Amino acid sequence: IVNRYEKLLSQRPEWHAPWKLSRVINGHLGWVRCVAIDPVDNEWFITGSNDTTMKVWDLATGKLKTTLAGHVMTVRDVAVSDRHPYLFSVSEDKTVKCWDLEKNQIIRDYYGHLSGVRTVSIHPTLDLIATAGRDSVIKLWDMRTRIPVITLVGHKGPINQVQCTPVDPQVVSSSTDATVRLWDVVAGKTMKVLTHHKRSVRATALHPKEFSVASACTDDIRSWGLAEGSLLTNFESEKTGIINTLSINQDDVLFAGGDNGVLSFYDYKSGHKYQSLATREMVGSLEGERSVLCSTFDKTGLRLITGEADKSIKIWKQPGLAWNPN
RNA sequence: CAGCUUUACAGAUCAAUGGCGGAGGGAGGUCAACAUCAAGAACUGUGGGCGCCUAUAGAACUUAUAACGAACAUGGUUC
Repeated sequence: IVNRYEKLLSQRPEWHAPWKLSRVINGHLGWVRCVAIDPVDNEWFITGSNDTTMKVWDLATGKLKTTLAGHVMTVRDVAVSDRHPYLFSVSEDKTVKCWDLEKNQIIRDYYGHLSGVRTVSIHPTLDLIATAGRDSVIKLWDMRTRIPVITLVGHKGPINQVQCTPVDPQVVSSSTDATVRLWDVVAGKTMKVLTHHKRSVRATALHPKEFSVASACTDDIRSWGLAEGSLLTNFESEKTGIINTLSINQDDVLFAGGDNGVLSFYDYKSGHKYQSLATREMVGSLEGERSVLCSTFDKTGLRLITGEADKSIKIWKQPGLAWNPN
């Protein structure tokens, strides 16, 4: 309609600074298909991989702190907790393990997932984590009693990212069924099922200050306030690659990594793509490989960290692009 | 052999003041329920001074070749 387009044209987005590559830390001998940082501090960030390991990394130096070898198969995801000094990690060996960070050694392997487990999210407020695998089910664990407390049946296929919010919409799943769910853990049921994607929403992330949750199928990055479970915006992601990552920055600077490796940045809520970045790879590696598989920002937000399939981790420092809608 | 404090004693006037006072058990069970027993050598309250000082106090148990055991098993997890 003309009534909306005109309005869109009238409104302007804020000039977010562009992004330039800063650090590249070829250290893993495998994909680096998870990355995470400490809520409390931003000194280190760990990165689980197809190595089977996960390595810890000092941001400032870029130096490899230490390794951790508590899986058999490849690590798919990790989550350092704000409220406790535990690092949860999870691998396609079906193990959702829990590393003490006072001793850097596993403690509570949680057992229950029938098959390769894709993501963890620690609940920001509770002493409870949430994991989901190709199982097609998101189980919540009491961390003390290392048992699945509840489980969330709804989904009809493998479930990827499964973020935890502190409100009522306490889990924000995202499947290959292309539904992204909002659940009520307490009710033992769904509350609202965002079906707006076309394909496997293989990426989703909570906004820090804004109580919303960007989510990405093969192209269209939707983003939504999950209070009602209502759409907020659609991003200009029109011919970008298969969106692997979908991290959001503190300053409303949503990042999206592709299977292409084209690092695409967007103003959040606007839905305005305001940068593209061509990937890079090593002289030995192939041009098809290069692809940002996992990524996240620091708590401040000036450094984006992208794990790419070059067996690398690339950290990114910081005139905006013209609007032009449909 | 003097002095004062307590019991055992008559019969008292019984005020005065104390102390034993709502004055009423003891010994024990291979009997329970609860609490609590590894922490700044580490305890608990009380007010007052304003999470911390200063007086009150209380305190059973376990500990310095460090422990509830002058005793010694088995698991689970990683390496």
